[PDB]
Amino acid sequence: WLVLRDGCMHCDADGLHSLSYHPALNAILAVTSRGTIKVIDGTSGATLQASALSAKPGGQVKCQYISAVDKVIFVDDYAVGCRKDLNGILLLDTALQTPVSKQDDVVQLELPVTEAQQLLSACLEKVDISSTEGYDLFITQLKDGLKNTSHETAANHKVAKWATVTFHLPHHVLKSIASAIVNELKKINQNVAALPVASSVMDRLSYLLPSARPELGVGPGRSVDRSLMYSEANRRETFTSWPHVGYRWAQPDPMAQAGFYHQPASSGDDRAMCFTCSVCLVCWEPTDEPWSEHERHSPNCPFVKGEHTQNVPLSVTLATSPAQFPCTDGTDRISCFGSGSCPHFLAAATKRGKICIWDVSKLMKVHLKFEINAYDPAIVQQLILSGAMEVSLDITALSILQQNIPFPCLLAGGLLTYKSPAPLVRRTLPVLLLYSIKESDPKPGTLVQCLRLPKFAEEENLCIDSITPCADGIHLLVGLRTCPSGGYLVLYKMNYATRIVTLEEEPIKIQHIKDPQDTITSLILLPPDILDNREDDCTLGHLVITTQGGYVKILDLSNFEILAKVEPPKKEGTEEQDTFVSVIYCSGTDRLCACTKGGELHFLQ
Repeated sequence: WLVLRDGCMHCDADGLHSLSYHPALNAILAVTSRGTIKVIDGTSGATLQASALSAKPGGQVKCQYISAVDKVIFVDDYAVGCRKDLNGILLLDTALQTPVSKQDDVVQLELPVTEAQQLLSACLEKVDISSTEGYDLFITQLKDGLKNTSHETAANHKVAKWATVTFHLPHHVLKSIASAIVNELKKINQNVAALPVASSVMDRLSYLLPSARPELGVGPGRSVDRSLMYSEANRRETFTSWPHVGYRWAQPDPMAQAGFYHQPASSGDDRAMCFTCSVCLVCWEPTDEPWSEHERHSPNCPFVKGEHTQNVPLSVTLATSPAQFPCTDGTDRISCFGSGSCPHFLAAATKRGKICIWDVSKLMKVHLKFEINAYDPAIVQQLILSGAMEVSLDITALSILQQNIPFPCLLAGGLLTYKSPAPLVRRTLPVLLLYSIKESDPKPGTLVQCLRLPKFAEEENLCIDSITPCADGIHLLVGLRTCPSGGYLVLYKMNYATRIVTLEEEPIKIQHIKDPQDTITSLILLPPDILDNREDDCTLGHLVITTQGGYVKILDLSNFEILAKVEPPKKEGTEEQDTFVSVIYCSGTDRLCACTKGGELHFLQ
């Protein structure tokens, strides 16, 4: 494993609080406190993107690279961005675009090259619609962007690919253009490739306004308007009591992906009815795969041939769910949160007071509205059983980690911020509070057994910046941070031997290093067959610590044994420390990233 020096180049010196990567379109998602994007080529130095797209600057662009399934969930200061488009592509330039409050807001459409060029074709090459309102302004914007790129087109077209036109046109022009295109494409019912584009634009126009959003027509014997169907969500929402789920290949998700709608009724239990020609079919069967059956009874469906005409797959169908604003003020601070490596559970901890979790498998619906009593005796009972005053609950983060009487409870801790004088002595103790996930058909949320942090861990009041389960999934790794050799750590075991889930009754070992000054700020855990050559030739992971002096220490977490030491390099031209600040595991590259505040890069072969 040779190591060589090649060179360095400034990449990012704007500061970093969280790290992420974008593996879909090979355009690195930059996490910045402002939202600006800067990309510089290293080998040739050619510019790939020259555009400062900022619809509403000042928002924290926080996205986390979930490498379990290689998906990134972008989160802004307002809502949660589940950008699941066709083939699961993501958006980079919309890092500062937020849901609108009025029609006066500035929106950055920033469509990719595909749909932007499709609009260009439908406006000049395919169809000529120059007589509509706002056509001149949009064409002028597109040609202005093209002319701006034309100077850099002599090198590459990626400038036009990413330095897109600032599509901040007023919503009235876009509304008029969308209405004209939809009318033209629906009066003759022509299924050209521009039909999905027109449908998507009209869907945005009719859904992004909560005031103009109609209701859902759910219920037998009730009619549904034909205008809202340009999204498949209406069809997918009717699969409430489908009784053929127990079929072999008629699983809920694949069958709903096909694009049918079923009214719950005793008649027509397995009756089939599609949309292409409204043919009355029968005999839904376990071996009757929905896509295969759709091709069998309707080969003219555009899904069969792959044409882009009224194509709304499951990802596009379920990626149009609306969002609601939790609070108008949000006076509660934002300190630390994360989603972990568990994409199945959506973890966007809104520490503003209200946290609602919607299951990905099921459809989004209104669930519950309530207010919390300020005199709950459960916490006081827990405190008293361990051994003037106003106690209130502030919901900060919900975390679900996994490998009745009592009710199933989970080690979900919250950041209690209450100050007491230190006759009383100020002490902080984590607590576990859970709501009623589902009735087990007593009082829901009864704690089974709580795991207490070690004495030294509570002594320094370390806060869990993030939670990351171990690779094997048996043991739990807890992240720690310190606000401005190992340190203070936690080590316990959970029992998974009995048929019913239980918990261990005795700690095994507690790691207490008498060196709190150099507490680990961040760390990663890797299987025993990645890092070391001996390990490669051969489950708790590998513990590598970083020192302020720049020395690199390689230790094996299995035995806490020091393996090798590497001296820090020397900065060129200046004596300032060339420290590595970025450390994150990217499944796209599988390398240990290292970006410096001074603007230098190094590669470890």
